[PDB]
Amino acid sequence: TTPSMEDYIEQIYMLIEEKGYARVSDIAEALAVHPSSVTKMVQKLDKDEYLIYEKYRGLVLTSKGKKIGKRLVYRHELLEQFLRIIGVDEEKIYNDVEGIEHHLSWNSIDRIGDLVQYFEEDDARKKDLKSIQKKTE
Amino acid sequence: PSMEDYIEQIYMLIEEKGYARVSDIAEALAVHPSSVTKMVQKLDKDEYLIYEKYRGLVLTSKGKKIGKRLVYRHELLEQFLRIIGVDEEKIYNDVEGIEHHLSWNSIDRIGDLVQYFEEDDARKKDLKSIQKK
Ligand SMILES: [Mn+2]
Ligand SMILES: [Mn+2]
Ligand SMILES: [Mn+2]
Ligand SMILES: [Mn+2]
Repeated sequence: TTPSMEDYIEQIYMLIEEKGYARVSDIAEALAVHPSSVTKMVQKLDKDEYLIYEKYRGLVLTSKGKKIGKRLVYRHELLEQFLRIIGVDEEKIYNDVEGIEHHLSWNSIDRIGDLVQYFEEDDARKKDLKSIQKKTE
Repeated sequence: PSMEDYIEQIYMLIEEKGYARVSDIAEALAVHPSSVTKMVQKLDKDEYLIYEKYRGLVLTSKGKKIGKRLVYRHELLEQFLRIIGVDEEKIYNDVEGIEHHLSWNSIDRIGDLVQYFEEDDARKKDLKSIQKK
């Protein structure tokens, strides 16, 4: 799976979890691309069996597509929580996550997963971390 | 991203051999020499380095400033992933991939994280605990 493919899958998954479906035009708007670019990537996803570009129903995900989408949306959310927890400006989080989510091994993602749990488990740890952020003196 | 990789490698080559040859850059980044030459022309125009008559490529004060920074970012990210327990064999490839898509704000916060764990070994142990759980 290429990085741009992961973005589409992430996007289609979220659209269905919200509107209950995913239209080519909704995808092009969300990723800010021309519908032809979308249609092209869709056929590839259809051939790789992540979804079906069916008639009447439209864009439907296969078990394989729901499995991957679920993991990709989870990956994105975990990375956001991660940056948020260590004190990154909120306005800079989405852009950083969108860029790095694709270049991280599941191994790293799981380790980031334990770190997040590490800080959520004891608030006293967050305070210690934030205190070190004031050691810039 | 790719332009940053170049600046990153060039800096390291000079901090090692004391200079950087086109051939050495092509090999480090596993690319064709014709491809490296094209990038060198751009970096030169942008005033990061300079092709000197008989000295190969030399970095300007700007190139040195940027390069030192990119090597630091790379090393910091490596220690970070190592500290939280990532398989050492998978560290280099992840850092190479993510280093270009991280704001300095993010880098600075990660630097504080590494420092957090470094000042108390008890913390690394608690983190290692959750891993087993
Ligand atoms: Mn993305
Ligand atoms: Mn994402
Ligand atoms: Mn890189
Ligand atoms: Mn690097």
